[PDB]
Amino acid sequence: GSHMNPPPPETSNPNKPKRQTNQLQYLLRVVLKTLWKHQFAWPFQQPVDAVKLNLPDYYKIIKTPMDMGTIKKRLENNYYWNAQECIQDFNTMFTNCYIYNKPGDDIVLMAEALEKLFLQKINELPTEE
Ligand SMILES: OCCn1cc(Br)cn1
Repeated sequence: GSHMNPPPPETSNPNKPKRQTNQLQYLLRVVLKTLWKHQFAWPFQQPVDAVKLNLPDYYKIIKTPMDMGTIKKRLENNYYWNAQECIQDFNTMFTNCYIYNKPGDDIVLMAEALEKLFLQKINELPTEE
């Protein structure tokens, strides 16, 4: 894409130790599956393209970007060592939205709907075997 967008977050690195856990399997098969297909998912399914959206200040304000497209790749490509890393990526994505946008903007209402579902699913994250 454009040189004026930053490179996306890392999704592949052979030097980083990887593991499959039952919790990470739940994050892919239950949590991401649930949020990905939601009516309000589409703004979150890829990195924010600040050029196409005409938001030249976006990456001046958001220095820790994350999106569900990146999380999906991280889960599908077994990038994580634990569930906490992935949960943190979801929380970063929601906080980016809340920091950049005004309360009650449509995108914030959309994030809030996804977050409510996320919270319900994380409350049922299974005990690690
Ligand atoms: O200011 C950073 C580069 N940039 C320009 C537009 Br439009 C979007 N990103």
